[PDB]
Amino acid sequence: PEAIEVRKVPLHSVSDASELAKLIDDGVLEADRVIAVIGKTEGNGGVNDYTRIIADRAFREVLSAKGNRSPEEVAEVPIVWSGGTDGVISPHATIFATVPADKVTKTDEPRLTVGVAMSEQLLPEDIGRTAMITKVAAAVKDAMADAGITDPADVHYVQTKTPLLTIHTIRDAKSRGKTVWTEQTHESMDLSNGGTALGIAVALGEIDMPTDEDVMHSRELFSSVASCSSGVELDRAQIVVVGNARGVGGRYRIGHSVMKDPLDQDGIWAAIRDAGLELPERPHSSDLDGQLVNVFLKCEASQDGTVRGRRNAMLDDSDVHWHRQIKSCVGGVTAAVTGDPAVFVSVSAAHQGPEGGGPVAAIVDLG
Amino acid sequence: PEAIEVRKVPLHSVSDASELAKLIDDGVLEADRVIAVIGKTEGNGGVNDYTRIIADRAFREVLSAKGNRSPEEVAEVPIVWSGGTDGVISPHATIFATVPADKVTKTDEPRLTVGVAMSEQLLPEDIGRTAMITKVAAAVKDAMADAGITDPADVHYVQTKTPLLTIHTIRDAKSRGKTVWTEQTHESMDLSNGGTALGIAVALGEIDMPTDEDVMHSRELFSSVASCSSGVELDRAQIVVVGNARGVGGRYRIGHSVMKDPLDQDGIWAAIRDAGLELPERPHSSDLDGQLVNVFLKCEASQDGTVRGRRNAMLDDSDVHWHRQIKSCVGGVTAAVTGDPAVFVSVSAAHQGPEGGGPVAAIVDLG
Amino acid sequence: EAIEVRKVPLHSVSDASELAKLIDDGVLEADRVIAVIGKTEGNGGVNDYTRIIADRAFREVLSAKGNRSPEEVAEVPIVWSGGTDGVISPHATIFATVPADKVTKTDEPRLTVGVAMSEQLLPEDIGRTAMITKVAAAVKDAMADAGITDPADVHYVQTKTPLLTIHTIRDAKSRGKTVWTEQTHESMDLSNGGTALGIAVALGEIDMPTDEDVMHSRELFSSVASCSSGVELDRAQIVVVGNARGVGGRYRIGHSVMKDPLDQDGIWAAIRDAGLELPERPHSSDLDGQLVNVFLKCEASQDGTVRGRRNAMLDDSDVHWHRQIKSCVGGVTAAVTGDPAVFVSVSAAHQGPEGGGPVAAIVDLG
Amino acid sequence: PEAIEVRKVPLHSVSDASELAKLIDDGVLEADRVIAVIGKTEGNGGVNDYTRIIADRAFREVLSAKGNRSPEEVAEVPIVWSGGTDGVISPHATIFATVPADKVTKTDEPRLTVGVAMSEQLLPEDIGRTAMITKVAAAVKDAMADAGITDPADVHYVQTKTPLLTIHTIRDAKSRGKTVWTEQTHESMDLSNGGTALGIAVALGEIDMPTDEDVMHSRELFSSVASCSSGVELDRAQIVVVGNARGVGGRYRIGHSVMKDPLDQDGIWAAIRDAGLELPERPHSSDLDGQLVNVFLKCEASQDGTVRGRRNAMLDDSDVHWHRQIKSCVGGVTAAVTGDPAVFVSVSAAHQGPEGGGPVAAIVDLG
Ligand SMILES: NC(=O)CN(CC(=O)O)CC(=O)O
Ligand SMILES: NC(=O)CN(CC(=O)O)CC(=O)O
Ligand SMILES: [Cl-]
Ligand SMILES: [Cl-]
Ligand SMILES: [Cl-]
Ligand SMILES: [Cl-]
Ligand code: NA
Ligand code: NA
Ligand code: NA
Ligand code: NA
Repeated sequence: PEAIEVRKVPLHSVSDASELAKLIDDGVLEADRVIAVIGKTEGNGGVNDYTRIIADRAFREVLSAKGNRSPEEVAEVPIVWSGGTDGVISPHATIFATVPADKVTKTDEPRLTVGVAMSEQLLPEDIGRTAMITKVAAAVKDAMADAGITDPADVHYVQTKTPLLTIHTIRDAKSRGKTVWTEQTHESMDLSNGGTALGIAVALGEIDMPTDEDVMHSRELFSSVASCSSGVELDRAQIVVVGNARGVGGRYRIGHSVMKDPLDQDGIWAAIRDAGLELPERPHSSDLDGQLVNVFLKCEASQDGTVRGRRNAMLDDSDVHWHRQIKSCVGGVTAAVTGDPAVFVSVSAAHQGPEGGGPVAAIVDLG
Repeated sequence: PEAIEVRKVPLHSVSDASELAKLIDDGVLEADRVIAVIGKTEGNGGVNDYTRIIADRAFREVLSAKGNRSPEEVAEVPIVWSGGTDGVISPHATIFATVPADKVTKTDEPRLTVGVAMSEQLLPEDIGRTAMITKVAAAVKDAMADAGITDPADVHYVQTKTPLLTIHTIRDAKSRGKTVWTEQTHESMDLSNGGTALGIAVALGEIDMPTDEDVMHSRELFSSVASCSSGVELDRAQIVVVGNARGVGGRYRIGHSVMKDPLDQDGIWAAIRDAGLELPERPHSSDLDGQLVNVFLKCEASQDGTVRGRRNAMLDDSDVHWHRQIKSCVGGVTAAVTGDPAVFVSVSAAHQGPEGGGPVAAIVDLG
Repeated sequence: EAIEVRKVPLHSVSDASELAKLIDDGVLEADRVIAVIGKTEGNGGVNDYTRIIADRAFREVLSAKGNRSPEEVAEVPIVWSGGTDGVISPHATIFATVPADKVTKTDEPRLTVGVAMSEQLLPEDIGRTAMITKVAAAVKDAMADAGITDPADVHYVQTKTPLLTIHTIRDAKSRGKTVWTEQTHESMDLSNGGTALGIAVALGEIDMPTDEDVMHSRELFSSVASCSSGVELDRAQIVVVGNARGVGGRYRIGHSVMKDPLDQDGIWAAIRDAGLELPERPHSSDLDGQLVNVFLKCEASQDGTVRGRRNAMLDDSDVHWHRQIKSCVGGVTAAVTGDPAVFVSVSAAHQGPEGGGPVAAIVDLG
Repeated sequence: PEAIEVRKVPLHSVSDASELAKLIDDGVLEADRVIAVIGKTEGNGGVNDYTRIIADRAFREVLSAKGNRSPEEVAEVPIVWSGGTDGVISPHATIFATVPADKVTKTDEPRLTVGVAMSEQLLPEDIGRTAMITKVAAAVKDAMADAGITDPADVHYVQTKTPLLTIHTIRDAKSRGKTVWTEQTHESMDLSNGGTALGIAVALGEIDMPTDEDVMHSRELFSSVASCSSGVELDRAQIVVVGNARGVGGRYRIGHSVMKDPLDQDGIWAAIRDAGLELPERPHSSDLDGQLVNVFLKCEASQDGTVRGRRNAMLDDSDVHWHRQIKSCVGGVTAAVTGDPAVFVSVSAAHQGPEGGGPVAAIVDLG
């Protein structure tokens, strides 16, 4: 594994990658050393969200223009866009790049490492079933090794992008005598993320191998580091593993915890603590002093329709889906911790953290 | 002035007032002494929000059934319903009732006092112009006297409910050859709140009497205690003035501060401090120990489209209006402070606190 | 019993004044009102509370102006289909019985109405055989109440059944029961679908289906079922409408099918079957006041196309296809009738063929 | 004037231009002879609709790839994307290309002619004011001359694409000490179309030059052929003038009429008649027999909130804006006439036909 440089840049428009271009010009990182991008785009966050492909193309063109890598090489860089920036959430991209050896001093302290992998092809009949779980788990171990990590406890954040079900793939499944878990395009999104999350939890040894009946139903089964996204651009699981390794060097370190509910700011502080920042007992955003790069977390409205004993009407709201409602709410909860509205807040959290909450990972600048 | 009993009760459904009925049966307060209700309803929060009148009638029926007051006496109790409970916000009602002097300890420490008034009828052509401002100012001054307050500095929170513009009233406006400030019903909600806020600010002597040119344009002109809501429940300004008075007694006290932006949790803590709660200097929701009755605050998306230097896309979002996005966001920010999703968070804050923020008032149980 | 049918506008969410005016003008008697079917201007989904507001305004007129007790009025089936996207005008169709001394009873087929309330439908019943069997029994009850023995004489069955809410899902699980789904919005389609199969069983259009058929076997459907769901009553509100000879009256009902959202000919066919003699290519101006209302279902097809052209309704996370296709068919329908007050209802599982729905028409013949 | 070839092709996805590529390969038309595109995209149709630029880029790249025209020449081809395909409306593009004289039959019958222009740059302070009106009028006169039309009566359809107001452009306006007609981005859509429509009406001599106070208020002033759309694709007015000329030849002819209200199917049939299709009285979609290329029309919710005496609640609906409601409704009304869900139905028709309705143009294949 290599030492990693991590930069979070704003998007000034749906098609803006100029801040990545500026980092390259200022020599903060090298175009060809960019190995992964994880960001938030200002689309609706649902099925018909096309701000993800716009941002995807704007960034790959900067990488192709400013580096010696060929456009075919750039296309292999995993870029994950979580649509939907309700409320104060600021569209942004977190850039992961390798550092040249002559810029790193390797320490025995744990420092940030990144691994990437692509699973075997996921067919429409795999989605949400043990076939998806097993294929994802193998890819997660692959990306884990690529990061130079052997201990699952050193994995703090796993970001994925998996296929959805469409009319075309559903027809494809049935034209070979296969079945699909569901035919609702919106619901397959939660299904794809859920099955992928269980895969992550298996590879990392957080749970025992579950059954087909567990997916979307056994919500006590979950991963504490899984952040799963789905879409249509790819028929494979794209895996990005972010963790720590000793003896690699670098300035950044990752840690994680869990949010037990949408208001659990202490869970976020716990992730920042676990990432290696020493903070006061009751910390405030002003205590961070520039040292928080970003946080990455999931959230969801709980099955019981309550938070801390108080009823809300999210699950009954046919006007604005609870996906967008809870995203905005936790966006404010999270940005109030970090002091920076540029936060990675993502919805659809089946088997991703405890029911009604989600995992939270934090990357900090330690030097 | 009279001692006030303040209770915050949940709404278990759109038409539920059972928790108010139970307070009356348990002798916590008397039906005939309820002088104002301020609550959050689970409607959409815009023009076609009819959960406001459903809750309005369900509560007025408990007051009429369980008290000796006539139904037209009850109809003059100002009941303000702020629709829209996006995110975790829990539908609830804050009930204000008078206590007989024989039951409160008349410390000369400042304790809660409440004043009520109804403006003249506000016609659709009045909305957003000097006619609305002058009518509201008169009602605010009357409600201030009704609270037994002479010094405007003792007013911490002015909650209003004013008519907005609908097709019907716009049609009514034109049926007399009269004009309306705007015919976009959704934006007339911001207009009605703004004109009412300026009314409050003049009555309290925070600003000089403004002109028609200033409404919605001179955003440096604002009140520091105005919380203005608009709706379809009544064609007059329902005024509730809440402040403190010495020598009145009671167990509750109000204070206020300002939120500089949607993430300004410290502004909320400042209001709770100003209300008279001793708190640690890095406070947490667990420090409140049941002593926070509720907080009442306004919020809005800033005109420059940024929070703390970070761009957001609220003002360009044609899918989910920024009213609902920022409400959900600030609901989470606020509920994380109080630890109680039952918070009064209201949107559209023209001339209500500084641009991009709003006032925040807090009522605490001191004993 | 001869039936009087009146369609009245709602001037606001809580307005029942036009029903009060019909009673005052002697057009019909409060206690003879036996069913109401209407459109309310709510969102048409789960959190639509304009249905109970209109429910309250109308029931208060009925018992205020009649000798019926508020407990009897509560037994009058009132069906509110929320969502009036586009030009659709909020309205109520009132069905009342006529006193014998005002009726000229003819052997020509004339309108008859039957009503029933099913057994209690619990959240675990929704979408399963328990819902199907309880609805079927109530439909047969309402059918007998209409004085109809032949199912072919039934042209229109309008229902209102509970959907699933967070409250009812909680109650189901607080008794150790399961629910077909926990997505409240999609439980609307489930409740309509299970109720439609119930209607289809009672009328002998299909054999009794299985739990696995609900929402999946879309070749199974009723040709007269119009099923709506909401949060107004925890039972199936049944209204059976058909024709009977020798009863008298001046209204007659007929029906046909809309094969897709644009099938205006299907609507004209229903008006024809109701007994209006119309030109080959009819226009709204040909109706000459004789169309009381039409009642129809619509839905977005699973294959995402209408007449070979793809649309993006099923992928739209911003505005649900329920509201999109309702507005679209509202325009298609109002263009036929010339009257934006049309009963257009969305979510048509097992209600007509896939991608379409039934359409019933009531006409004034004299 | 050149003879025109008109083809309507479906969009199989947001970024699909393959059907245009197929027309070029099959020799139906020449890449470099494509002079205008008018289409419907499956975005939300409001401010944050980015399916317009996605389709814009996909089409210009086919034009640049398959022709000898330079990319900056292609950029001057007016391509108008009307977002929002609510209901059955099918995403599609109508392609207008010139035909070499040697491929058409010279007839003295009126046949289709097309003219194009780009206006002077329109800044955010221009939108909705006399500056926009005068700039658009000049461009329309240029596009009319480019079509070889001298008599305004020969113009049947003027399609435009103009900038609307966003936070960015509003911030740009204020960063130079300028004002904007409004700061409600969603409302500026109606403003941009309205000001452009008055421009068209001036150039065509349908009205006298209006004042700033007339825009959005004097709805008796309107053009009978203007179809104005706004978005974020270009900061200038893209003008397409479509009419008929004698002695030019070609297969296609255009005509127009007016829709008085959303249900006025006869208005649509009248346009098809005027375009030169001999159809039966009481026509049906089955009478068209493949000869209707497309229809292009405007629609809007009337100011008085009624259609044919019946109240609707479109204008009070804060959940789904009346733009999307009436678009879906008229989409069904229109597609039922044509039998083809691929129809150009456009919303927001200020000064475009009479209030509550809009113009409707039809292009037919006559041979
Ligand atoms: N990719 C997903 O599963 C859910 N995504 C959907 C999207 O990005 O449009 C929303 C999110 O990540 O918060
Ligand atoms: N008319 C407009 O300005 C916007 N358009 C949609 C768009 O292109 O943004 C609405 C329509 O054409 O129906
Ligand atoms: Cl190296
Ligand atoms: Cl350590
Ligand atoms: Cl009798
Ligand atoms: Cl051909
Ligand atoms: Na979770
Ligand atoms: Na403010
Ligand atoms: Na159907
Ligand atoms: Na118009």
